[PDB]
Amino acid sequence: GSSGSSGLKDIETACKLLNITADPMDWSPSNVQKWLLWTEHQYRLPPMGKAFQELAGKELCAMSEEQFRQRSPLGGDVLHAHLDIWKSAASGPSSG
Repeated sequence: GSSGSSGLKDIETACKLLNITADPMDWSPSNVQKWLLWTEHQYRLPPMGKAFQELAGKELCAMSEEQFRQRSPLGGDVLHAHLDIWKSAASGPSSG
């Protein structure tokens, strides 16, 4: 039903206090900001919300590591990284 294959089990836990969707490509309207300030505080990253303020769930996932670094040098890789886990789980458990 709701739960699928191991891995995202930890993702949902991050969407509970954020009230967002496990799927990063669905982050809207400005859910991205939530997924940002979340890990941003767990990795001590700078304020990206302003750089991604225009970016959305789809975009973020549609972007590339380098891209995430083009807006956030101190982080970048961090975003595209902590995100992979989401997008990966959102892209179906086996096929998607």
